[PDB]
Amino acid sequence: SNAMSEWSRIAVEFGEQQLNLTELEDFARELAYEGLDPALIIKKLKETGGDDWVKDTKFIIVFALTRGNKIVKASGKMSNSGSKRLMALQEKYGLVERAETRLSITPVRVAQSLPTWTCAAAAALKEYLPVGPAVMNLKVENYPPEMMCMAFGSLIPTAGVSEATTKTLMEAYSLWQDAFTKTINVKMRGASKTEVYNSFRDPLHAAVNSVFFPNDVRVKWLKAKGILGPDGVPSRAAEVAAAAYRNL
Amino acid sequence: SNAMSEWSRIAVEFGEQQLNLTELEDFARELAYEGLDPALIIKKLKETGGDDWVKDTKFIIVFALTRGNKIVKASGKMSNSGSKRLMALQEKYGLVERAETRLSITPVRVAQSLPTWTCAAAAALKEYLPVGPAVMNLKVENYPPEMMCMAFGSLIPTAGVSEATTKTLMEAYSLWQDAFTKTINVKMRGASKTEVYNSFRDPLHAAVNSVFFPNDVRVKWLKAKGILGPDGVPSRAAEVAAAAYRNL
Amino acid sequence: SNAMSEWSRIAVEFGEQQLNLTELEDFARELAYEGLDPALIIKKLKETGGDDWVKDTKFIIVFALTRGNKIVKASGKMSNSGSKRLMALQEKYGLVERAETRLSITPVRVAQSLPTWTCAAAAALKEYLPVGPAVMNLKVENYPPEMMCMAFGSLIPTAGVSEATTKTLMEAYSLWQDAFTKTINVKMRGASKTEVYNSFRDPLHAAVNSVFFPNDVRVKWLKAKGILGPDGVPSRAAEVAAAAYRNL
Amino acid sequence: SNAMSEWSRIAVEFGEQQLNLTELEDFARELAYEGLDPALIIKKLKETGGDDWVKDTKFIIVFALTRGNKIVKASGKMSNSGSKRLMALQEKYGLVERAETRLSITPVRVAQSLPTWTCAAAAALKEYLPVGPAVMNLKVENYPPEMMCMAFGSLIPTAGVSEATTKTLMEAYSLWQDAFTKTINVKMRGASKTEVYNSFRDPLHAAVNSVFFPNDVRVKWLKAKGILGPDGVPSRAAEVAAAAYRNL
Amino acid sequence: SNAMSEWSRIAVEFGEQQLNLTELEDFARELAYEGLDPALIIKKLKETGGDDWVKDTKFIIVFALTRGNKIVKASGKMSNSGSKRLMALQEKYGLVERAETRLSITPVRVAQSLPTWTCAAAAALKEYLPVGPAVMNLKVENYPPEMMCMAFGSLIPTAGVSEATTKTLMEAYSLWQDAFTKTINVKMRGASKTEVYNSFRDPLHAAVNSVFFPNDVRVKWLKAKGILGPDGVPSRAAEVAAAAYRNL
Amino acid sequence: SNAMSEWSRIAVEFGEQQLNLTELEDFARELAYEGLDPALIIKKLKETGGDDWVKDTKFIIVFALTRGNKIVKASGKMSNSGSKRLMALQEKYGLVERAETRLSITPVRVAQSLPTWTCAAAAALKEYLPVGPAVMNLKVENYPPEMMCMAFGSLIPTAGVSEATTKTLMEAYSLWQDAFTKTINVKMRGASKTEVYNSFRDPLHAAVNSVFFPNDVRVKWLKAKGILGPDGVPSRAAEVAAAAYRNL
Repeated sequence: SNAMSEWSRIAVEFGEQQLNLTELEDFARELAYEGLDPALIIKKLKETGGDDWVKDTKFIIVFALTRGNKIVKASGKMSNSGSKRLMALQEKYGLVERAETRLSITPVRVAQSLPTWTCAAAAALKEYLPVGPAVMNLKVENYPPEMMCMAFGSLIPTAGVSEATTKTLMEAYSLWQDAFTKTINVKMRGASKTEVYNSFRDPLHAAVNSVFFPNDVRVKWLKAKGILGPDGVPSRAAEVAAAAYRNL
Repeated sequence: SNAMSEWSRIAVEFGEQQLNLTELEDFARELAYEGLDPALIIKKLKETGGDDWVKDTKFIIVFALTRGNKIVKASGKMSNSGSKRLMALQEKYGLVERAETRLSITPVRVAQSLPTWTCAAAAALKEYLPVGPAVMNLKVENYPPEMMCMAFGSLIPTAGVSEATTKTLMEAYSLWQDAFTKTINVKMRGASKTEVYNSFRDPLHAAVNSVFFPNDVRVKWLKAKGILGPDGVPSRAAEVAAAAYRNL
Repeated sequence: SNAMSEWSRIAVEFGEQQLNLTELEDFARELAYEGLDPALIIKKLKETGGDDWVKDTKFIIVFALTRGNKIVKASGKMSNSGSKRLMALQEKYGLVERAETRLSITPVRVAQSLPTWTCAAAAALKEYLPVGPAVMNLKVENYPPEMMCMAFGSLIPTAGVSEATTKTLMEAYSLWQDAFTKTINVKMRGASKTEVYNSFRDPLHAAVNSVFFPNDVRVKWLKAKGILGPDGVPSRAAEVAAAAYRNL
Repeated sequence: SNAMSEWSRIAVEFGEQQLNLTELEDFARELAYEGLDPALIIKKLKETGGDDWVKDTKFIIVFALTRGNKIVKASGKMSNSGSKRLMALQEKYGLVERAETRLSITPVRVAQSLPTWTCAAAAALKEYLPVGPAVMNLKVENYPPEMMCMAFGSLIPTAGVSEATTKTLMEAYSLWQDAFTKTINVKMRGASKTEVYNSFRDPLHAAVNSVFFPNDVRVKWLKAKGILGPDGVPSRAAEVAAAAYRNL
Repeated sequence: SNAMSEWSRIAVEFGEQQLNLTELEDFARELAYEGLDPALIIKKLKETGGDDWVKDTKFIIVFALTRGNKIVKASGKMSNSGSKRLMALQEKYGLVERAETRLSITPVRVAQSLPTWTCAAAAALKEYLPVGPAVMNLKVENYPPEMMCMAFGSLIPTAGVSEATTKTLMEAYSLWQDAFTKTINVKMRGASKTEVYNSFRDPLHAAVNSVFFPNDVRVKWLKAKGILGPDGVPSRAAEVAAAAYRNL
Repeated sequence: SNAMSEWSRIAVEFGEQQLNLTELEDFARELAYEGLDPALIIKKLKETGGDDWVKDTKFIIVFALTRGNKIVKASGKMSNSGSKRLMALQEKYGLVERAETRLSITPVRVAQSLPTWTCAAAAALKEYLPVGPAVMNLKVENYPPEMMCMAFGSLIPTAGVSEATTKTLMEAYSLWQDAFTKTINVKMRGASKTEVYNSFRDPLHAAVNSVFFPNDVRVKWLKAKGILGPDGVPSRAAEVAAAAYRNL
């Protein structure tokens, strides 16, 4: 209430405004990290593939699960049948190895757009994953195999479970992400826990906060897989995994 | 009083002059670190924006709070709606990503020019901040959410509170600045506490010493938020935060 | 079961499909790491060499066992007789020093294509190996000399033995691979156990999972060499080696 | 006294000469490190400035005390009034940022040429110094504020005090120099105590050994400031500071 | 005995062949590391030098023993007489500083081609060696001076002594090689024991395995020097040296 | 005595020759490290300088003692009188900053050519030396000031004293050389004791082994300075210094 300049007064009165929380949360969601647009990816696949899109997509996802995004490098070190088919799919769908643009269709983006399929496939193919049971068995007992892939973050619910459940599932999953990031990213070779976490913090939060894949389907699927119990809280293995990550 | 040359005598007599403290403090304030001119920023926004400037500014501040200054990089990884609006605002206001000049309007400069609004918005949007409750909860209990942003330094008062209060508030805030600097600045990756502090010492002191945002408004606002008690000393959470930083 | 968009519904229904495990394992095998095609190598050798191919191949394998892949560098530091013959063989078979392509015939690829011969030859020539009994005797007692070469991975069976046996043999062999990788690869100079393992994980798993060299021949050969006992479990030396690697 | 060659004999007889100590000390003083010529600096200032030189010089010194030598960089981050005046002074006096030549007028050289004024001004402006009471209060209690600047070395006497007093004052001052060197010089980031000392050893000894600023004026000034007691030995704070540096 | 493809069968039958050990050891010797051809060196020296070759060779060997291979660099820092003669010898014999080719005559190659002379000369000139008694006296007592040079490896016998004796002599010698490698090779500056050993493993084994210098002459010479006792086992000093290397 | 080839026999018989020790020591001295030719330096100085050469040389030596070899860099930071005279001397004698050639006259080479004068001058000017009593007083008590310079090595005798005395004097001197090397050579910044020793081992041994400056003059001078006692063994201070270096 002391005398001030007209520019100071503007700053002061600006800050006396009430916050419009609905509007501020809209803005914050529009400006938040987004790693991919799953509806865009699926639309591109289906429109290009027609009646072959489902079978084609499954093959691309197995590649993403087991070899990642590096199409050319990987195709040089794989069976002839696998390489021929992967190269043909790349030409057919315009697959690329890096997400340069919203339009970029990478194998990992395809996997993340269909997360319930991808994570079931990961569990089924757990013996083929670069970071799978062998690695996780050294860290804890009974790491959920559905968590051993880049798509599991999209299946962690925010609605229909407690915030403690959400946090625990994120931590349990971080145990795999931490390991996968370190094995596959050479820039993380000497990084601290906090540094490797920050390399996947934004993509993980974006996957969890996404509205594309409905929370109720996530909860029901996690219950069916036993990752959540019938009461909607994490299984013992999930709690052990989460504890292991917090302790890391 | 021994014989000396005429040049030595000049140096000696120069040093026998009394100091004009009023004049010396004027000089020292004119020459001190200044990071931005808030009146200049607000004038530019209001003159360009007219009756849209307030709503536009709020959106720019949410961006600054949650994504920082990197307009192009961030716009590549966000919703279409957010990116379209941010790009349009950049063209409209001439927003830039680095403070090259007094005239450079960066998103962070906009936030710092309206600090009471920005810090209230930060608390409201604390779950969206890159360095927010999750990080600070690992360090101490109940870190004030209003301190979780680049603008809080401007709200630390020098008049109307004790110097011990000023120092405590600076230390409590440094706990967040230290963390934020380390997460966002890769050059600080292996830096000591003292090195990361020195990266923000001058901007912080300049914010605290600024005459643009009146001290009495700062005190009243900190009391309203509970960061200061009714007696004008820091809350327990502020003291705990400050202790944690001194101990770091 | 809540209302959702048509793109969300597609993702949801995609994930409600049953997995075709036979088809998914086919895909995963086609896309898995493959380091070489042994039938291709042998066909090239035999078609080029005719009735000289066997004797020629044995000489190339001794080179691979004792000097590795670096044809030019090694030929500069060896007897005249050895160098002359190696250079002539290189011209004759189109030998190269790096596996650039499926077609690239490297000395190590030749050795790996004939693994029972190569590993018997390694044991016979153990005093000539760069990483042989002297190195392994410092780590454990009685390291199997047949394991002291790049081809042993192809002789670890997956069928006809328990999975515990397979795992133990892989670990026992890793003790040599770990040492060999460190001595020969300068990029691994400061690498952790996990980092050097990951440098040979994919080639090792590919050798073990290969269908080219029949599992029943592997089991019978390991029994004949005493690496497996008559009951089909690993010898004591193999168990000690495996324990040493786990403990490393 | 054994037979030797005529060249050996010359070397031997050269070394049998008596030393002319007066002449040798003259040579050693002429060849010793010199960082600046204060009479030259003052002459340039006064001849250029005329009746404005005193007020102009005081402003340049406040800049040197608080911002150092980096005229352009600092002027980009300061008030408009400060920047305008500093730039005008640079043009007027030919100020430069690095001492390339005896003629180079840097802000720090100006401060060092008028050391009693500069150190009194430093104490008066101690709350504005980049390395001031906050930093020194963490190291010891009651660090003399007159020592918190680049000019204090010129005020350490060699005549009129004991050599133990001279040494103690140099050590007490080194405590600040050590800290200032580390904060401002990034090349010293990982340097040992001995390495950072050697970065200022020659300039410090040259300041102490300079004949420009008379020893008797130094002693009298240090007594007036309480840095020396009436008996001409260092105050308790000086002894504590010196002990802290020796212990560092 | 299960059905397999014709390419698999070829690999299987290839491995059922008996090994021809005589032939395999011939191949392994032809392909083994060879560092130099001593007969070639001696032939070149004698044919170029005629009746001056012996005296010339002795001078070249003293250079190799005391200064190594760096002819130009060393000649810049030595007496005029030494430099003039060394340069003339270089022109006369085509001496070079690096073994680029079988034909390259380096000073060290000359020394290694005449190893009994070289090692006797090393002992005689032990006070002139860069790595001599001063260095070795810090490691153990009574290090054999004949071992203090690059040629001693050629005098370690494989026939006429036990394999334990051969191994002990190699280890005793490695104590000097380890030290010499570290002092002269700057790339080994931070290398581990194993890394510096691997830098000389192949040259050392090649020297020991060479058939050029007869084993019976080696044994007799080592007995004459007391490095072997009359029973053909290593002296106490050799055992102490070997123990010191194993313990290093 | 077994049958061998004619080239082997030549190598064997070469090694059966008796050593001519007088001739071998001549060769080893001619080929040994030599850092400078003092007679050449003195001849150049005297022939150029005529009757001014003595006074000129003394000035150059004071420069070498206090500032080293860096003529241009040092002249930029010294009194006008000193710089003018040094530059004139450089032109007059063709002084250079690096010993590129036998002919190169560096200030340090001049000092080393007249070592008894230089070391007496060093003691006289000990308060002006970059590495003097202040540094050495931290290491031991009463370090001989005559040892605080680059020329002292030339005054360590090999004849007229015991070898234990020679060794002790070398070690005592190494304590200063070690310190001086570390302060002045930035490449030695993280070097081990052994690495910094090896940087001056050859120059030191060459100075001690030089025949230019007669041993009897050295002994007599060290006795006159008290570095040797009347019995020709090192003073207590020398023994303490030597012990300190061995312990370093």
